[PDB]
Amino acid sequence: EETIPLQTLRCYNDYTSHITCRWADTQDAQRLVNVTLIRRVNEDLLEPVSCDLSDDMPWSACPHPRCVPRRCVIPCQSFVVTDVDYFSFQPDRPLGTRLTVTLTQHVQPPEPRDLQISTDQDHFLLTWSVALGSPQSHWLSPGDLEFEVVYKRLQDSWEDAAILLSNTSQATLGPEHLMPSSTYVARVRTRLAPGSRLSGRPSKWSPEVCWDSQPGDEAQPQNLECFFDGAAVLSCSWEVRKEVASSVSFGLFYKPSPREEECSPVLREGLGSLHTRHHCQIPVPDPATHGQYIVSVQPRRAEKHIKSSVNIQMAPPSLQVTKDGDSYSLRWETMKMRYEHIDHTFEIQYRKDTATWKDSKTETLQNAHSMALPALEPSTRYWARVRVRTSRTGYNGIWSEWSEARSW
Amino acid sequence: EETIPLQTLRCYNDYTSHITCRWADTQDAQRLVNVTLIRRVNEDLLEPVSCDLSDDMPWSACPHPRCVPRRCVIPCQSFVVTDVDYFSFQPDRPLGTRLTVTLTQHVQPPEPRDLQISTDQDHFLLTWSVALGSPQSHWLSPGDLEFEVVYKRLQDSWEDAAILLSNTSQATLGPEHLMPSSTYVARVRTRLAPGSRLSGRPSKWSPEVCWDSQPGDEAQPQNLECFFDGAAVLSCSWEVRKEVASSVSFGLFYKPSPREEECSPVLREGLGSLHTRHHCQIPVPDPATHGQYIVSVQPRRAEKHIKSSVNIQMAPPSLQVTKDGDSYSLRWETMKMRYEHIDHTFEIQYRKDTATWKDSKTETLQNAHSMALPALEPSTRYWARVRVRTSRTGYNGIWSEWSEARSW
Ligand SMILES: *C1O[C@H](CO)[C@@H](O[C@@H]2O[C@H](CO)[C@@H](O[C@@H]3O[C@H](CO)[C@@H](O)[C@H](O)[C@@H]3O)[C@H](O)[C@H]2NC(C)=O)[C@H](O)[C@H]1NC(C)=O
Ligand SMILES: *C1O[C@H](CO)[C@@H](O[C@@H]2O[C@H](CO)[C@@H](O[C@@H]3O[C@H](CO)[C@@H](O)[C@H](O)[C@@H]3O)[C@H](O)[C@H]2NC(C)=O)[C@H](O)[C@H]1NC(C)=O
Ligand SMILES: *C1O[C@H](CO[C@@H]2O[C@@H](C)[C@@H](O)[C@@H](O)[C@@H]2O)[C@@H](O[C@@H]2O[C@H](CO)[C@@H](O)[C@H](O)[C@H]2NC(C)=O)[C@H](O)[C@H]1NC(C)=O
Ligand SMILES: *C1O[C@H](CO[C@@H]2O[C@@H](C)[C@@H](O)[C@@H](O)[C@@H]2O)[C@@H](O[C@@H]2O[C@H](CO)[C@@H](O)[C@H](O)[C@H]2NC(C)=O)[C@H](O)[C@H]1NC(C)=O
Repeated sequence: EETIPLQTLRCYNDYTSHITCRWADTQDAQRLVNVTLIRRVNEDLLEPVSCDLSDDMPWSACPHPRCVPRRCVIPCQSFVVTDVDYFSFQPDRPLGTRLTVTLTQHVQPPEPRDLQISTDQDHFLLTWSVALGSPQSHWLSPGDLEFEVVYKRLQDSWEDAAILLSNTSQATLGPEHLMPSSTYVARVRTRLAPGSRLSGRPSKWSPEVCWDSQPGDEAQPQNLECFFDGAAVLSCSWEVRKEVASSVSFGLFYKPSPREEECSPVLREGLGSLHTRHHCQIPVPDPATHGQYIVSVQPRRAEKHIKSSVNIQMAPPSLQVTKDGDSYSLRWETMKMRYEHIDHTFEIQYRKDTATWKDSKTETLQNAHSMALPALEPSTRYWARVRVRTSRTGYNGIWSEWSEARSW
Repeated sequence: EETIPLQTLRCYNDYTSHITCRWADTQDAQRLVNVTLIRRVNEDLLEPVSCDLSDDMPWSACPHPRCVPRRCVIPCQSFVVTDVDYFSFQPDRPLGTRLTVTLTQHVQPPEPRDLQISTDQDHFLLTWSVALGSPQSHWLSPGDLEFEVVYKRLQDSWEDAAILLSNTSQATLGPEHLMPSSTYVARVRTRLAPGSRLSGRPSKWSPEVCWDSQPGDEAQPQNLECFFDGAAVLSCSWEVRKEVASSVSFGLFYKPSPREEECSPVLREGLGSLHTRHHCQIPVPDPATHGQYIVSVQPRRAEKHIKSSVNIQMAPPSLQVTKDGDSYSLRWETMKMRYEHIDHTFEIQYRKDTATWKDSKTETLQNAHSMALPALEPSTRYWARVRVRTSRTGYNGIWSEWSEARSW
């Protein structure tokens, strides 16, 4: 029985005139409350029990960290078969609190249920019911309640609390509330209408209902909330699809009509995965002179500069092998660039129909058109691969594709 | 450059008439937006680039999980030293959002700071400041702001939102707000007073400040919130110290004056360790007839029933050994219970000054007053231990304490 002294309390007696009780108390509770053991004589005869400190706890164990075991001895209660006496623990001082709850001034309406939303062309009718009672209990009538519905998206926190109310168990959520492609969530609480019984906290929020809003254009930026700070900065809370942002880079432009178009910083802050909001701090030195700033969010002119003379890649040359006296040479099909004087480095590769290109000889030289070699008894061995590169101060490019293995 | 296609885009050409570009797109973004590569001719000549799908990505790598590599070929742009052409990516459809912002109607006041609480006899002065600007910026004057302070205890959630307001940067929190021994927490937000500039969301809550409230009586029950449900039940939200509850068991009593005192269920719900709240559902069939219920929370009648004949423990008997002819016997000092006929079982124990009680012989018998034994050459050996128990239908008790070792 929870209470420690009760929990650990065993009273052993002998059919003579000696009944000992052993219980304990927690040393912590001691500095707040102290209790005295009490025996039930017959009824209003709550005769107290004398108890002296003890160190040992044999009859029962104490589940506390620091207990104050006690041993109590009580006199002849004249033992006889079927004799039961009750023990209680009386606190040193009267404890408790009271509260006169005048029903009317402490009413908490029941929570709504059967929350459902039926859409009707970019409009959502949120319906619900409330179990008032059974026999027409005139105490509380539906005309005594008020409803507070809160709604948001399956992303943001309820702290933004976009509330709405109704005197009927129905609300009309539309385009002027929800935004075009977001999945919303809403719940309802039952309040006490001004015409009422009296005060009382409103019910607890009902289960929330989820639904997708009006069809819209995804892959578009949303929530262009811009809030003017004091009198020097204007912060805007951007919002774009975490997939569009990986193909379309957007920027925040602003023009105070009656033009500048970017901010020094555009910090990205990841939202609920599916979305990534951005921020920018637009400076505003003349708030009085220019109190109109039409901000916009469109594709930022993001371009990659490619320098021709640095991103070169020549075409693979031809080879056609020549064999006079002792086969060795290799022809270089230089793609005659119109009288353009540029140095070229080549990479020729050896081989054999019995080996892979990973074990070839790569003689790399400049402005050459052939090389030397000492073959063997094979005359159907592969060994024709040539790469060209810009080995001039026309600084750089990339290895050209390979030529073709002229099986000789 | 962030955008994947831009990030992974290399365009290699040959000083002839063949420039190939290779970029990729993320398969995910594809079902939302599609982009087309574009080359910058000179200015407004944004000539598009044709691109066909590819499977290989050599020139650059794609940091995505599933990419859509593409290979694009573009014609003679007549290559010559110092020739740079820019590439961009154009989305299939115009994307963007606009917002005409009028500073006055979109003002978000700065957040308060230097939040501190000075106590003054069961009163706490909450002070704070607000950085408006530097040179007297008449746009926003302190007489344009309003303050909303919220407070609670270091336990409950802010949803209960016990709000308070002020037209000055100061609030007087007192006994009629806070409760007598709880550690509170409060924060402030800056709103726009009705006399204002215009609409705008208030600032973001400032850092919270924590402080302990007025001194009081701990080890007492608090928050006796009782709320009437519809018209049949009345729930009360109890609250007691998680230390007192282990020595003092409380109950919820109720009497509709102008008596019943307990509920069938008193469910315990652990709070912030230091406290343990309870609940009870008081039934109320006549709300109109009895709209007055004075509830109370005081020490409950928790008693442990101890049945004498079941919690027996006899007294340790004497032994005084007898040695005639051949030492063996042992005397039983039966504490003559006044002509009470009850059966007793005893436990005698052997020993020696050279051994411990864990290796003794325990002959257990009924209504005996001695036993037999064959000693040895020792005459100073310990062996006197006797327990008594109730071996009758006076059902139970506990082994009595031991007797005394009559060293014979
Ligand atoms: C239940 O009874 C116990 C005593 O059996 C109470 O504890 C006792 O509390 C007093 C005052 O709080 C302690 O005495 C003080 O001791 C200091 C020196 O340590 C001295 O400066 C003071 O003048 C005074 O003598 C007393 O020692 C302490 N006893 C024990 C055993 O700790 C306990 O407070 C009672 N419970 C309640 C709720 O009152
Ligand atoms: C960018 O272009 C690609 C195509 O190259 C677009 O994906 C294509 O989308 C259509 C319709 O969403 C897919 O066709 C449909 O296929 C199903 C069978 O799978 C059939 O029932 C339909 O009648 C229709 O033919 C098409 O297969 C798909 N192509 C690929 C390669 O997946 C993509 O949507 C475009 N991006 C945007 C934002 O529009
Ligand atoms: C129940 O609600 C309707 C409609 O809504 C609310 O009315 C105000 C309380 C306002 O603050 C908004 O929340 C809603 O518009 C109430 O009907 C309106 O009553 C006013 C006159 O007081 C009238 O000018 C409007 O045209 C009415 N609107 C409609 C749609 O008929 C109605 O009075 C509420 N019931 C009670 C008992 O207050
Ligand atoms: C600034 O606050 C003081 C005191 O508080 C608020 O007044 C109301 C707005 C009310 O809803 C409560 O929040 C506070 O009491 C305002 O002074 C009170 O003004 C009324 C008359 O309008 C007067 O009867 C009270 O006695 C005044 N209280 C005190 C303590 O002097 C004060 O007007 C507020 N300033 C502005 C510009 O509104």
